[PDB]
Amino acid sequence: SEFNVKIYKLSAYGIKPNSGKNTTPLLTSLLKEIKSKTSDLDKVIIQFEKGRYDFYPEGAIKREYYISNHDQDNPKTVGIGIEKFNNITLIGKGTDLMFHGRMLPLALIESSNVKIKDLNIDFEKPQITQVKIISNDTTAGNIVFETAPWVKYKLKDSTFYNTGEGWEMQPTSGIAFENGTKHIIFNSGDIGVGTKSVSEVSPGKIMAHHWKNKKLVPGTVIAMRSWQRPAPGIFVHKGKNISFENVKVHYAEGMGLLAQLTENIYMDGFGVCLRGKNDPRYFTTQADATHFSGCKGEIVSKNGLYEGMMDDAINIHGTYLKITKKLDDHTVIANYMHEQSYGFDWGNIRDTVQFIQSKTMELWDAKNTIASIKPILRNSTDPIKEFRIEFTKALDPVIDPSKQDIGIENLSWTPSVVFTGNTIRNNRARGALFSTPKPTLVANNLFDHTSGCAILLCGDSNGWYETGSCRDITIRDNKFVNALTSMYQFTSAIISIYPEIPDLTNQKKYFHSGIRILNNQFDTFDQPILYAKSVDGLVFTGNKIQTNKEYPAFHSNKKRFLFERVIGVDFSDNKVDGKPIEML
Repeated sequence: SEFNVKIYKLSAYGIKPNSGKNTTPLLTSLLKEIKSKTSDLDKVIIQFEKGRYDFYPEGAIKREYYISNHDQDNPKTVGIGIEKFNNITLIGKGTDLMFHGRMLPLALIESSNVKIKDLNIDFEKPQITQVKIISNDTTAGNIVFETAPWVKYKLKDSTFYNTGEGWEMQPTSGIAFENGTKHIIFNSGDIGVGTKSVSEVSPGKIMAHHWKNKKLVPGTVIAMRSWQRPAPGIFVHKGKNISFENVKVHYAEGMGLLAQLTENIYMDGFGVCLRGKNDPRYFTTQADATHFSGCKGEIVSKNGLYEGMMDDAINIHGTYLKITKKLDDHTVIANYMHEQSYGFDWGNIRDTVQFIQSKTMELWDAKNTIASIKPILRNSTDPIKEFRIEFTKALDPVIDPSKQDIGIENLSWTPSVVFTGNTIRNNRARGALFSTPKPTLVANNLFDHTSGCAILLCGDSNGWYETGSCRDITIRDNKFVNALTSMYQFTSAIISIYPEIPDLTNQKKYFHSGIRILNNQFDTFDQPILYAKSVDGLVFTGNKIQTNKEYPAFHSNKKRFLFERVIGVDFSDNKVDGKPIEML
């Protein structure tokens, strides 16, 4: 008021570091009061000190949230709820926010001009279980594994459970890592784990009686997990002008940062990573580091570190609805198709939409405009699965769900992207997924031993229902070091342009266009550099390919360049081991 900013040092308001008390009910009561006073014009700062603050489920808010690309288990146990609260900055000074149990650490809901700064999010007991191979008898298939120090397990009926505060989970798969390098072991990917038929040798030494894998040599560290992903580390819904400066998420039961329906996002020094060379842990998030579902405006993600995640560093995409019924020339019923992306809005009046022929992944050039959109809900308390959309223009009768499978992309909720000077390494699946028609720069990044392919441009309106016909994308001045040591969906080359197209031989229209790959360095042991399916306009120029033998060549695709349904190729000034490689 008489202050430009009101700054609350948290310690002046009964919230101290290293107290080991439950900070949840306190920060919750305090933010509720600061909000009930501060006007929308009013600028607020919440300030944490050097040290550790522990949050537990007790006294947390219970919100029903629908979160793109996550399990829809409700309610969510929310540690810090920033809801309908503007011009607010949470800052720390090497601050460690430590969570317990199954929680959503930080939720930013329907808030504008929120900045989060110099703060670190972690759980004490990750649902991921770290173990070390002690002995592997390849003949008998007996493996003895050592639980890491922080791990509290429980055997019942010869079954290995990992535990924390109010939770107990049996791991079903894992990722294996090289000792030391923390790389993912060559040709491993997702592997089965011996959590069935087990018995305790000695405390934290577990004998797996039926586990056969010649690759899990003594010393191998294994991140045992399930497929569960009920809550991200930071969830952002319907934000405008959101900032993250020097914020690290070290683990969460879900994605590091999941932002949806949010209009501008600025990230300098974001990390989903380990605490350095001394971190005993090999693993970070249970899913994607950073994920942006149906965002718009400008996304800047720069100078970040992403390591050891159970998925990609960044995935930027929309959701295709599937048309289930045409009511008239102007009105359709359209549906959310996937179990992990439903329950949140899809569009607003005046949004630009285009339609897609799901089976051949072909766009109709005829765009439209949403005139009306209302979710269809049989009971008050039902999640959004189904909309009734009205368009301003009338639909060509070729757009009838009873003739073929038809999808809708919202071209209005598409962000532009700057993804520069980041480091991605030692992570499961791909490095980076980009699915946006809007201009996209991917520059001066380091892809250091990603398990799968460095970059994936992929759309699909049949299985995952994730939009992404790309139209404008420069991948320049990057460094790709020994990518693709392991196979995962779509991992055909270091850079894979792989849309999911059920019927490619009958496709007439190219799905992706305007892709530029210039002045990159590829350090590789294998052959595949670029795979490209359904592209019109593909520039590959001034790139440098440097061979090494750090691992054996193995990929089924033995071609540096593999094109399927690709026109518009421009290919000059490229080299392999300093020798020119020309098309002509």
